[PDB]
Amino acid sequence: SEEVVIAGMSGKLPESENLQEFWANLIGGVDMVTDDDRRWKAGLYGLPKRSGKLKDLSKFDASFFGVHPKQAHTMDPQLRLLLEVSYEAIVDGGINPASLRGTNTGVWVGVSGSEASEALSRDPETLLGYSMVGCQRAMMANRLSFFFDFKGPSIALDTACSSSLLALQNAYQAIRSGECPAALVGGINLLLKPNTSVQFMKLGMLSPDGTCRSFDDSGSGYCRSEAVVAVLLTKKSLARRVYATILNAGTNTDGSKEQGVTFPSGEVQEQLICSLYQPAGLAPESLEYIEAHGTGTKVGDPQELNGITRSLCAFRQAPLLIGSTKSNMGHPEPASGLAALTKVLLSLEHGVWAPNLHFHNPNPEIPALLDGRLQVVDRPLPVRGGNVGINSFGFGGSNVHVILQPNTRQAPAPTAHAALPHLLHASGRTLEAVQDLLEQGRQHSQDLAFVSMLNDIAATPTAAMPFRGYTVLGVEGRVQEVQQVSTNKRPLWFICSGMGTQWRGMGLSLMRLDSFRESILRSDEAVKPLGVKVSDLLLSTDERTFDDIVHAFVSLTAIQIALIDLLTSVGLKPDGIIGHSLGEVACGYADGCLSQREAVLAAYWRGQCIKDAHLPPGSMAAVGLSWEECKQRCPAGVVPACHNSEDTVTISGPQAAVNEFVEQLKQEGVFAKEVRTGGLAFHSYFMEGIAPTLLQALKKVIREPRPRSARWLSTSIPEAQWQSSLARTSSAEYNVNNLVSPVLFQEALWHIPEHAVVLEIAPHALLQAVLKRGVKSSCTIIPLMKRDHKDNLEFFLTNLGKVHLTGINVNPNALFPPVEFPAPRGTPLISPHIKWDHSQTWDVPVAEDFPN
Ligand SMILES: *C(=O)CCCCCCC
Repeated sequence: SEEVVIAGMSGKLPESENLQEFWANLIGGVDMVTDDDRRWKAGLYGLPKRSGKLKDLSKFDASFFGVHPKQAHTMDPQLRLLLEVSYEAIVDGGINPASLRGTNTGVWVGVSGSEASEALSRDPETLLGYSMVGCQRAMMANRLSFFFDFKGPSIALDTACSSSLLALQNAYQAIRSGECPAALVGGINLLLKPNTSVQFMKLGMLSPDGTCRSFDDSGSGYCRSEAVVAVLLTKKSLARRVYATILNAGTNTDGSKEQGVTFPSGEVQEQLICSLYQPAGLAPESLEYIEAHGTGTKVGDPQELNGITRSLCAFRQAPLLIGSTKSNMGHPEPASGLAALTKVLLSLEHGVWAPNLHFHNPNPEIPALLDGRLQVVDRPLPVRGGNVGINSFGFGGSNVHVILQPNTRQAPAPTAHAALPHLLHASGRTLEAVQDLLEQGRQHSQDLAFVSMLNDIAATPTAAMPFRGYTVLGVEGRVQEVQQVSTNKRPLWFICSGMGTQWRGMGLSLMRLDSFRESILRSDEAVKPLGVKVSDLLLSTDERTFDDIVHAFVSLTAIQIALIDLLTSVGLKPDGIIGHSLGEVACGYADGCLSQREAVLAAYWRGQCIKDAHLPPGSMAAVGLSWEECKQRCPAGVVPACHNSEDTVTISGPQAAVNEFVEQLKQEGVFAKEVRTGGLAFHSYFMEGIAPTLLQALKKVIREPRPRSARWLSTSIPEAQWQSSLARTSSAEYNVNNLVSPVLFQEALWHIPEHAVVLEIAPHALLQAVLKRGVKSSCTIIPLMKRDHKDNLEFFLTNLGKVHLTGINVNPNALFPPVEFPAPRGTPLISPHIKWDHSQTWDVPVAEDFPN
């Protein structure tokens, strides 16, 4: 009573470096059996020249897997390959391995030989202990468990040829029962030692021509082959990708047989199949296809298919499609079950059955081939729908059978709201690793599930995946960056900018994201009573809307909250918050001191209370002087208002002594420009007369002032005084002090640590230059919006991209409506686009490392 699915798969098979190459060979009808000298001189000892072999055994990203080089040279290639294939298989499922660490996830590996362990133990004087650690069969599973921190069962099992499908049947049982949430299931087989082939030849088990002629009259033995295959199973609840569901699996053993231990009992094979179908409530009628063991043997093939005839065809009207992967690539012995499995799932994902090779004349000892009750797939056929069975048998008598219900979910009808641009992250071991995943994005941008899933696997520790990239999909250009990443952890700082960041139609672009639009609608709910709507102000044809002080104050705050609402939804929590002027209202909200209604109302009243009040005229100017040298050369009346950098400082004072300090300053050609303030001298004693009206209004808005965290640095209160009762809370008192006191901005930037990532939360990034000049060189500075820029959603995505690029983990899936998993059938494979760093080349045992 727990539904088990096949979530993810990867492999290397003969002439197939990954499952895309394997699929190309299958649907292409390319024989993957070869007669070159890769493993040993062809014909040696009178052996068949033909065998299925891997393109390469020498490559292993040793350092990603925490394997030191001395250890990698003395590790069974089986394991080196299975670590890579196992990683491949998990992420293929759209599952971040991190999510399975520390869980009771189990590992089961079919493996029948470590030829390598004999090779590397031959010379006592120069052998290495690490060779025990890298070749002992338990490790073919125990190493997987160790690397992935999987704490369920970790078991290497031998039932000869049925071993890997038995591993499937065990992982299945462990998940059906609740013992395990998930399970990695492996099959491995290599042909390093020729003496092993000689054994099989002399037993009469090998076709001289190296061909599994499955189901054919001339079947006279099998072709030995290599395989490395990994499959992730999960309970349905955890799945994103779902190739198929396991309706049922089981194993029996032939037991006693007159004919001998290695004669395959079709009667007992039949017993096994009969036990799994009607008794479990599954009709043979519901099978479209059976993957037979199909080794192409005088005895095996008739025993097997006559079994299939009596157990399944006997209770069917339609013919049963049958096939065997062994025709295509040979028998990879214990890996047979999982090789056969991948052929079945690739066929289903592509909507076409790959055909057998070598099916010329049917085996006349098999009635159901001659009367068409069993119909060999000898030519690509469309997948018409139905369950799938798979057989795997060992020479000792172990039988396994697995029923699959293929996943047939179609993707949903395209919507108008998804014509939005999307953002794709990727991490990687190499530049090519990232470029390839991002190229798969571009190619399949309309596939919501694929992109969603690629985003999930991008969140990775940076010591392991030192290259990151993003790209924006759904936009005219080629928005993409990729780079090396830091290692050291990178604190995230929010800077909420102040005034001068307003512009006509600001935030209209972002109103397509729902978290943003929903923040603006909440903000509108605060100021409905006070007779204004932020949505309508953003929507204003009218050029001078944000010339009204209340319109600007409520809207800049409203948007700063909406941006903080987006960042929060993609998982970004600030380590430090710094405000500038009006900024300190949003900072409050970021820091969780101000509710959203408090923050938005605070901004309205700060505005309304300045409108209503009669204040001594002053002016404000920006001047190319430092904090200090400005105080020196200042008239009386004129005060340094905003300490921005050591380059820029904003002054305030009376309209006369300012429009005289600009001119006396341009004699010396110095940066000096009076700013539009509607004739108010902010951050000075000219604002003192706002305190009575505003302190009352805010007292009624911020009823129960809440503590400010150590993460929010005041720019309104000097550091010396951060311990005061005023600075304790975002009080009505705090927000009045803000308007009449200087902005101690540079003073606070000093406190931003090394390697920090600094985001300017503002509808235009005014403070970029200032921030750069004010914070340490290490620190990365990132804007979120710019005025009159064609698409601001594209600019936001682009800049979220830049955050992911710093090694800070961002998951953009949350910006758009969630994908409904399981992912639709035919979502593209991820396993083939996981590139490694194969720069190094590792020892492989060779024929002469074994005796003669
Ligand atoms: C399948 O039953 C053939 C025998 C498996 C042993 C392979 C490795 C020694």
